Amino acid sequence: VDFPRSRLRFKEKLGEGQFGEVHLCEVDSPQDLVSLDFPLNVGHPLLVAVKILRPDATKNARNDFLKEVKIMSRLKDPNIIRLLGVCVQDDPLCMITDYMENGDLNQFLSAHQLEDPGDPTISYPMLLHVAAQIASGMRYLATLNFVHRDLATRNCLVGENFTIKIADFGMSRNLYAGDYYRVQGRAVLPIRWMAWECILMGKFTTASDVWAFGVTLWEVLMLCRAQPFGQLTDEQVIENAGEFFRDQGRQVYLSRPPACPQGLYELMLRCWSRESEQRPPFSQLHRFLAE
Ligand SMILES: O=C(Cc1cccc(C#Cc2cccnc2)c1)Nc1cccc(C(F)(F)F)c1
Repeated sequence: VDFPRSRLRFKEKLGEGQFGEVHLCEVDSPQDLVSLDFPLNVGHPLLVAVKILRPDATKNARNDFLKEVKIMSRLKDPNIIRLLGVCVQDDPLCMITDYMENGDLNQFLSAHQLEDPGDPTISYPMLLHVAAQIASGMRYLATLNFVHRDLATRNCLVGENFTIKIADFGMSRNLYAGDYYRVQGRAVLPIRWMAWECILMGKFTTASDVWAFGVTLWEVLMLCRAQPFGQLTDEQVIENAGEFFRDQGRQVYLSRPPACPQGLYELMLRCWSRESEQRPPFSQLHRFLAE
């Protein structure tokens, strides 16, 4: 049974995508809608984000939208985006999720400086808290044997009090076009976040998600101040994968961020182990970061 679409009132656009755009909507007097799937605290109207399939969508776009509903219906964790409701029995097709009022994590961290017109700062423990939450969400996806394939701060959302949820906004956003390697007729690839075996073999696993987490953790500790391997070309990043394969000590790594102690950097390096099996599981990464 659908969420009652009439209870949504459009406020503004937040973003757009390959098979739907995301609108900020208001829900008046939401108390009668509360359920195991639809939580509420309560500025008395509830704000939600709604991804909507517009009227001129291609058949291919509609199919991808309906499959995204199915994929997201799997997701049941405090640090993963969740479907509060859907409207799919008639058009327009809608996915309803929590409004994450501080937007994507990359833009959020880019707007802060590490604790030494106001001046937004973030503390080192809070950075660790951000990182721990990402690891907790990934720990959950690992239990589902669900491979994310595009973990990065651009795909994470920030709510109140530095709460984090992992999401997936796809690979077509102009804002982050430089984070993907495009060859005509091939899958688009986030190569600067990809494990060497992914670059060479095009297959993604939980272990390559762990590598991408290492790069995401590096982003967080950089406060997103620069692109991974930013002074290298896409081609050099791809060649670096070859050097991991050959294992003659000529592969290169992301450097230690200014805000990152050597002990935490050693954890990053463990995420970038040549051998998939030597990379720490997310349960271990989460324990380290939280404790
Ligand atoms: O995350 C999405 C896309 C999507 C769908 C519906 C709503 C929103 C939003 C939003 C928003 C934006 C700003 C502020 N507040 C909220 C985003 N898909 C998806 C597909 C497969 C796997 C995953 C997973 F595993 F990463 F969680 C996620």
